[PDB]
Amino acid sequence: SELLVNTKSGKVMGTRVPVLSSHISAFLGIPFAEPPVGNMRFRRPEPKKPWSGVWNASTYPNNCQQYVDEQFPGFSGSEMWNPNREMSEDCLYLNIWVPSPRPKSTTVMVWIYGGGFYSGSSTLDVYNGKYLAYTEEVVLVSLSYRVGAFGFLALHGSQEAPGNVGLLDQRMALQWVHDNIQFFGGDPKTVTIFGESAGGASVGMHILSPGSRDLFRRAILQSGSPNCPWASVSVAEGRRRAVELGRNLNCNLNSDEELIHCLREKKPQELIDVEWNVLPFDSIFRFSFVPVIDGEFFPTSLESMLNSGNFKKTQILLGVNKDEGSFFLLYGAPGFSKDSESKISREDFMSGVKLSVPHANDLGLDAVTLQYTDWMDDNNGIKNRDGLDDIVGDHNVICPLMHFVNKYTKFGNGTYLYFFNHRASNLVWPEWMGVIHGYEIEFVFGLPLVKELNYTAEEEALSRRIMHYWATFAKTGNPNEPHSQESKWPLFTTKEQKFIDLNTEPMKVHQRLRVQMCVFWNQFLPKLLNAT
Amino acid sequence: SELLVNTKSGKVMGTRVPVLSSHISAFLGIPFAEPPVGNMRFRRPEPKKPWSGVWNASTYPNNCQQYVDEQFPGFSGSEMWNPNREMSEDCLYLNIWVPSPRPKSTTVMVWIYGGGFYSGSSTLDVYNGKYLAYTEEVVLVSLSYRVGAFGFLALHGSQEAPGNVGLLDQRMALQWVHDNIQFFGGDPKTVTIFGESAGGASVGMHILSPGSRDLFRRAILQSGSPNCPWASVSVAEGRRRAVELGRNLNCNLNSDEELIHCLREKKPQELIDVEWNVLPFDSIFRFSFVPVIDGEFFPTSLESMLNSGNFKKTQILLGVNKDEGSFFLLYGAPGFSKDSESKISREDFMSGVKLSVPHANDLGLDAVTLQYTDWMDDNNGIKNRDGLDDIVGDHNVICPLMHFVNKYTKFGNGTYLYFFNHRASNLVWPEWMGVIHGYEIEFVFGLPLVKELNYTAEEEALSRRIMHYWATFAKTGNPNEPHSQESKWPLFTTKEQKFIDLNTEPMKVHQRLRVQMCVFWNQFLPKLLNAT
Ligand SMILES: *[C@@H]1O[C@H](CO)[C@@H](O[C@@H]2O[C@H](CO)[C@@H](O[C@@H]3O[C@H](CO)[C@@H](O)[C@H](O[C@H]4O[C@H](CO)[C@@H](O)[C@H](O)[C@@H]4O)[C@@H]3O)[C@H](O)[C@H]2NC(C)=O)[C@H](O)[C@H]1NC(C)=O
Ligand SMILES: *[C@@H]1O[C@H](CO)[C@@H](O[C@@H]2O[C@H](CO)[C@@H](O[C@@H]3O[C@H](CO)[C@@H](O)[C@H](O[C@H]4O[C@H](CO)[C@@H](O)[C@H](O)[C@@H]4O)[C@@H]3O)[C@H](O)[C@H]2NC(C)=O)[C@H](O)[C@H]1NC(C)=O
Ligand SMILES: *[C@@H]1O[C@H](CO)[C@@H](O[C@@H]2O[C@H](CO)[C@@H](O[C@@H]3O[C@H](CO)[C@@H](O)[C@H](O[C@H]4O[C@H](CO)[C@@H](O)[C@H](O)[C@@H]4O)[C@@H]3O)[C@H](O)[C@H]2NC(C)=O)[C@H](O)[C@H]1NC(C)=O
Ligand SMILES: *[C@@H]1O[C@H](CO)[C@@H](O[C@@H]2O[C@H](CO)[C@@H](O[C@@H]3O[C@H](CO)[C@@H](O)[C@H](O[C@H]4O[C@H](CO)[C@@H](O)[C@H](O)[C@@H]4O)[C@@H]3O)[C@H](O)[C@H]2NC(C)=O)[C@H](O)[C@H]1NC(C)=O
Ligand SMILES: COc1ccc2c(c1)C/C(=C\C1CCN(Cc3ccccc3)CC1)C2=O
Ligand SMILES: COc1ccc2c(c1)C/C(=C\C1CCN(Cc3ccccc3)CC1)C2=O
Ligand SMILES: *[C@@H]1O[C@H](CO[C@@H]2O[C@@H](C)[C@@H](O)[C@@H](O)[C@@H]2O)[C@@H](O)[C@H](O)[C@H]1NC(C)=O
Ligand SMILES: *[C@@H]1O[C@H](CO[C@@H]2O[C@@H](C)[C@@H](O)[C@@H](O)[C@@H]2O)[C@@H](O)[C@H](O)[C@H]1NC(C)=O
Repeated sequence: SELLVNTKSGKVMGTRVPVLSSHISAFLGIPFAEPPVGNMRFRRPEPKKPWSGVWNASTYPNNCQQYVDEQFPGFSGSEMWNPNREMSEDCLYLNIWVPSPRPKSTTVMVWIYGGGFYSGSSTLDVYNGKYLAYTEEVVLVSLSYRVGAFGFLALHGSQEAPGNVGLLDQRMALQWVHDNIQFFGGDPKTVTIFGESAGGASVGMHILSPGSRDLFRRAILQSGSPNCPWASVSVAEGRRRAVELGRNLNCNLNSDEELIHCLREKKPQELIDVEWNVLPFDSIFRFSFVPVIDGEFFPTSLESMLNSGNFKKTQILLGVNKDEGSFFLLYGAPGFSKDSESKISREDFMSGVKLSVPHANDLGLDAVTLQYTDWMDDNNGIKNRDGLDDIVGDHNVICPLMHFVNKYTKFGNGTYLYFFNHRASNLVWPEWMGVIHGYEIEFVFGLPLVKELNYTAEEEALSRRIMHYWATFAKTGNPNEPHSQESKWPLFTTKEQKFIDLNTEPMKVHQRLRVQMCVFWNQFLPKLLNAT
Repeated sequence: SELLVNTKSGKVMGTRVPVLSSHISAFLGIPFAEPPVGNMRFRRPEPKKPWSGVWNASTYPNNCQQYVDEQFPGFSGSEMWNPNREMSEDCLYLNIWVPSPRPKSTTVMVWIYGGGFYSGSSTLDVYNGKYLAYTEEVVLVSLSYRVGAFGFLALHGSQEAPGNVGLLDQRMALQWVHDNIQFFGGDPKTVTIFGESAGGASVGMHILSPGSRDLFRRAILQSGSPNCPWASVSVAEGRRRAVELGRNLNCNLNSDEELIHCLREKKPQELIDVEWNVLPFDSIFRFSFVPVIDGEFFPTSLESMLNSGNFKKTQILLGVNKDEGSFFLLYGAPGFSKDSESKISREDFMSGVKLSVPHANDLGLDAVTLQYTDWMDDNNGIKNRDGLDDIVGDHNVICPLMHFVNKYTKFGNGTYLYFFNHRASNLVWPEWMGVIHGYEIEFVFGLPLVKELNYTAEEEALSRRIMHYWATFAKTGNPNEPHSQESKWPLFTTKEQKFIDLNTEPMKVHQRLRVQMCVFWNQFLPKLLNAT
């Protein structure tokens, strides 16, 4: 049968699913690790013991235990990111969408969800692989990994809570794809890993990590890069955060073993309830339990790895959205709210600045303020709002990514760079948020092809064209068709630094994406904070 | 007789002079102090002992001993600034141009020449008072003062070389005008003092100095302000420079009295020959012997005086030229020369930056470079050239002036601000220098009215209109005619910060002159250099 697949772990039974007036197969909820429950909480994942019988893979699995957004109950804008299945510590599963009839050896795409390393789910409507599987004839995998303290509590030197376990979850699912995707008709030597935000940083981290590099062929990073200032912490900071998490829960803190034992007795929601209490600064775009620079997954500092060419050399496709900061100002910063234009006073600006760059002495806060202030018009509320949106976007997403790109491209085998700036016509978030972090995703997964979801014709065209860029790139290392009549996405090179806009207008090529501001953020400001 | 005037110092005989098809009287070369020669070198000026007989005042006097520019022998562009009479330590004289017939009590204008405090002359063609005297019916005075070490050697604590003697020369000439101008038909209670560059800073300094304030009524400052970073030094720096001057001349340096005695035996040209050797940094727009912050002429720091309102409260008219830095890059900075376009390499830029901000650590040099670099186009040679022109202009002339203006206007009785950006059609300097420091002067003194000098009709109109603004302001405190039909130069106020362009186009009003860059220079950069 088309829906029975025998794998090295055992047989699984999939389900047939309709998609755009046709059908494909889906294998949902396949386990790739042992349940990380009880005394295994905070441990490295272990491989799933093989099973006899047929694993029913007709329904989505559980989402991992995570913070659930309740700021706008019933609002689709926020709820489209929340877990849509029961949450459980038993959550290490993957889903596979396979063209029908089953191919023999086709390009594989593996989606790693974002969520600031504190949340996310493989099961969300906007990550449904079927449209992309069907339209581009790829086998689309989505994995899951532990988030929050379950994935990232870090007591370096201990084997019971080493840190990075959530990245090891991802690595194990990619091992599993390496070892089994052939049986579903995928080609294991053409696995592209793709991710948004923390998913994107996760991608970058598997590019850098020696233990991950062999498991995939090429990589797409959307609005995320492994050096984002939010995506890792030192081992001393990790330690501090885990001790403080235990302090919040009246744990014995005399030893790693006392603390871990204490954290393991707690119900998951007890940990989630106090997770945000351990951040060291009053800040936005900062998350408590994230990857640690441990010497193991990451052998040295990310910057020394990027500088010395200590990473996988391959092709990458990557980019950013125009208004990356908007989400984080909405949720975290005074003066921004969902139902006003959120014009910002000088004083909400200065406060915003200080939340945005939390590691920063006063001279640094002045340097930032100066960089983004139009002093001929310093009390324009639109400008202060847009100004802060840019600061947050640039510091956290755009300039780290631009620094990743420039360092990678000196040793790598082909780089393709984009700037997505089409605001979806049906976006339910307000206008001031612009082209919001995460709203390229729907175009990548093909949702504009579904009439019911109310995108325009031109948006369907943009999505088809983005799906094809992504799938062709996964296939060949190059998003362009060899001898198309269509305009060509050029290669980003060290000297010329080209990139394209992704939007509904005919392709334009530019150079040096936000270079004026990324020199501030990548060169001048760190120099300034080192000398003071 | 119209050309005989009896004054409190004695009788003087002037001369009749033609001007634009008419005639006026000129009294040239009137002494206002004793000759500061021999043992009086470096001393405070003493008042001229009155004389019996008629002082022949038919010819220009001697220029003071100064550095003479020989970079472009025979070139009018540079030679129009050099002494046009014999030089002598005997140089404390003034010149007066008086309408004919002699008025009874008319507005008086007193011109203080620029020259970086190391040079300048009252006798230059472009400072000839006759056109302005004649056209606006003012009595026009030009004074002189000692420059270089003769005017500004400073051994604070000594009475033989106290510092500031050149400013005291100016003060004495203004005493003399106060005491005698009535006899030439001027009104001593309507004396406007006006100056360019160091002349402008000199004006500002008499506004601040308690011993000078009563001697004049109002003030015009052209491209110069008393707080320019080049226009004064501390008493310790003055001292250091004077000792080093003596070191250059094999002087006994064991005491103030040994050193001064030694400097007094030298021929003037010996001092001039080594003056440039005492500057502490490799720098442009820096001059060796300038005003010192002594506690006497200036009772406290200039910034504390400006902040506390410790200055004369009156009306001021003031402004800058578009391309103030060009002259100084030409003479002092690698890559700029008179007969090329002077496109500048990245490396002549960085060198230029370091010459331009000599007091600056590396972080400061980076902050400047960042502020003025278009990183999308960092190797444009036009941009690097123009970029450096702006840095030099802004740091030395425009932003100090803008800081003076804003501080003065909180306590003062009326401010009028301009930006002169007309490039004279007949300018012999190259185009890349643009609207060069000092080239508004000719418009102020009316030289475009003379057919032979080859200005255009529109330039004659601009000059007439500038003469009238300056003379009406001197007369009333306001450059506008009460009920003219012409457009109105508004008042610069604290809140609105208005200013006008001076050029051949119909008047435009703008606000906040170079505010984006002057915040860098007046607020961020000094903060940055204090913290490091
Ligand atoms: C991704 O990697 C692939 C393969 O690693 C890479 O393609 C390679 O390009 C190089 C060019 O640097 C090719 O090397 C050439 O090989 C041919 C014969 O096979 C030689 O004739 C060439 O030498 C001539 O030209 C040289 C200039 O590069 C001169 O130095 C020399 O004196 C000769 O005149 C040259 O050595 C190599 O063959 C391919 N490899 C394959 C399998 O295609 C590709 O460029 C990389 N992509 C990116 C974007 O980096
Ligand atoms: C594509 O576009 C269409 C057209 O704009 C859109 O259809 C609309 O969907 C909403 C459902 O969210 C409908 O609004 C409801 O209408 C009913 C019946 O009149 C009301 O009772 C509802 O009110 C309840 O819910 C509200 C809040 O959610 C409460 O405020 C209130 O108290 C009630 O509880 C509600 O207003 C709207 O009627 C349809 N329009 C049409 C023409 O069908 C559709 O949703 C878009 N498709 C997608 C996938 O977004
Ligand atoms: C330059 O200086 C001159 C003089 O110093 C200055 O003109 C002055 O303006 C002030 C306004 O602040 C005048 O003061 C007024 O005097 C009249 C009567 O003479 C009063 O009626 C006024 O009081 C009324 O209005 C006030 C508002 O300012 C209210 O506070 C009050 O409750 C009353 O309703 C007021 O006291 C002053 O008379 C003139 N002086 C002369 C001689 O003109 C000028 O403004 C200064 N220029 C600049 C640009 O600063
Ligand atoms: C107003 O505009 C006019 C027209 O442009 C201008 O008149 C010109 O002035 C210059 C004087 O500088 C004249 O040039 C000279 O001409 C004579 C005779 O032909 C030459 O011998 C001169 O050459 C000597 O000087 C040169 C350098 O200074 C040397 O390079 C050479 O070896 C010689 O020593 C010199 O070229 C020009 O001829 C006149 N033109 C006219 C039409 O009269 C006038 O100067 C402008 N007015 C003002 C005040 O600027
Ligand atoms: C204590 O709780 C907090 C604190 C801060 C933030 C949040 C919760 C949420 C948040 C920002 C948004 C970021 C975008 N998220 C949607 C999204 C998820 C995954 C990929 C893209 C976008 C929703 C939350 C925050 O910045
Ligand atoms: C060691 O000799 C030096 C060093 C530096 C400079 C100079 C000589 C000259 C100079 C700049 C120009 C500035 C403008 N000066 C013309 C001018 C004088 C008075 C008012 C306006 C313009 C001529 C010299 C300099 O910067
Ligand atoms: C496979 O599972 C399908 C749906 O499973 C759903 O969830 C599980 C946990 C059960 O509780 C089940 O009753 C739910 O509907 C079934 O519809 C399907 O018949 C199953 N097939 C086999 C062979 O087990
Ligand atoms: C006044 O002076 C005029 C010009 O003086 C010139 O310089 C002085 C130092 C003398 O050397 C003189 O010969 C020069 O011409 C004379 O033309 C004028 O006649 C003088 N008048 C009187 C009354 O002395």
